[PDB]
Amino acid sequence: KKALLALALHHLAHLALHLALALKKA
Repeated sequence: KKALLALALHHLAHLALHLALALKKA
């Protein structure tokens, strides 16, 4: 898969970022 330069860690926290809103936002 074509990937770019980034932090796989934050990446998770990032997914978590929306996952957060997505979960928190009703």
